[PDB]
Amino acid sequence: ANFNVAHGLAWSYYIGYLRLILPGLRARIQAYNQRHKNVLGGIGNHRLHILFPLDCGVPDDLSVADPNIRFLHELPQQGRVYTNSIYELLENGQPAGVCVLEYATPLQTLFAMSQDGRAGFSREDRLEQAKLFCRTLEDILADAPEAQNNCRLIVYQEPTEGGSFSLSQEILRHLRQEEREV
Amino acid sequence: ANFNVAHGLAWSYYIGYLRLILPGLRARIQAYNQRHKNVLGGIGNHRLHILFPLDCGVPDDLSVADPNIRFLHELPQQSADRAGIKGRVYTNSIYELLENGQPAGVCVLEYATPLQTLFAMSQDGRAGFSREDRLEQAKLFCRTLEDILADAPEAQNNCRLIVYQEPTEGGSFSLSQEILRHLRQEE
Ligand SMILES: Nc1nc2c(ncn2[C@@H]2O[C@@H]3COP(=O)(O)O[C@H]4[C@@H](O)[C@H](n5cnc6c(=O)[nH]c(N)nc65)O[C@@H]4COP(=O)(O)O[C@H]3[C@H]2O)c(=O)[nH]1
Repeated sequence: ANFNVAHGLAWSYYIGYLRLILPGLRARIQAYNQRHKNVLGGIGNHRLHILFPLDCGVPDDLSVADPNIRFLHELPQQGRVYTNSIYELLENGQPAGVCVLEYATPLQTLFAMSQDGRAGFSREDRLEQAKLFCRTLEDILADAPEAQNNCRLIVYQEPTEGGSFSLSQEILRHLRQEEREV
Repeated sequence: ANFNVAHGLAWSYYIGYLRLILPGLRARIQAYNQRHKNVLGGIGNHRLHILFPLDCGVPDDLSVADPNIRFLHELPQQSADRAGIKGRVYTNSIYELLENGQPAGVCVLEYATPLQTLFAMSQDGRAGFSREDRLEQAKLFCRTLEDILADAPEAQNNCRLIVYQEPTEGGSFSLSQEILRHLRQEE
């Protein structure tokens, strides 16, 4: 079995998803702000933030396990449906940020492959595939400049949940980086 | 520009879709029948039928592809929290297959979506990915996925892969007939 999947994962994720949703994301965020203007407040950061745990451990629990990352509200679409997610970030127990946030789902493909009990695909093979996946997507996004102005990758080595690594602080650092550039 | 994507497409389609959708499919079909069999009619075949056109872009819609394929009804949706998305929707449709202007078959039917990904890749103006490349990647995608399913017996028993060529001078191939032949063999 050939386990060189990273190129397929990167082009699939770009062609089948990021290429399709990134052009209209800003307008959907702006619409949401306007719909909820006097009530729910405004999301100022208009980029999709894509979490990329190199260990490929991607949770499906909407981060309820991490009390400093909380699901706020769906970002509605615009019968296969493409919606996104607004999350609140907390710091020292207090609200600290709000952004459109999600995980790179194809990392879960890499995880299952290393966890499925087949022979030639270890945790070590997985990490090299995750890195190649990451690098290929970045190279792709680096030639689709309308997409990379709408999208930021948050790449990190630690477990997304558990231990002393704070994913919330990591995201917040990226939000402040982006705030600086605009 | 490295466009060897087929192996990744197959693993992605298996883990990210087939492994997730097939275990609950029979229960959704049973719910469909419980709600509709006494009026609209029920479905006897409980398997997902997945179409793999090797040498033509996946049509935008199955009735456009063949006038003898008619949309019947959607199954109850499958909703799930997925990688930060609340209630991501996975949906499947039942179609009627017509023969001599009469429904002759009914089943849960869809195209293999990675073949749409390959088609899109071939139409984006990028150099080094011709229709020839697309066709080779489509066959390798199909082969690898069947390779994977051969070690996944429950998944193999819950879906049927309908793999076919299509003539590009046309007229000598009916897609409904091709699906009907498979349905009649399953029984
Ligand atoms: N929030 C959100 N993200 C999305 C949606 N669709 C695609 N993506 C993202 O883009 C990746 C690639 O999509 P793909 O090219 O269609 O490639 C997909 C596709 O070929 C198949 N697949 C996934 N979902 C569906 C589905 O609802 N229906 C069908 N027929 N196939 C699906 O499995 C492949 C891998 O799926 P994933 O592992 O999930 O990985 C997906 C996922 O990360 C969506 O509707 N909502």
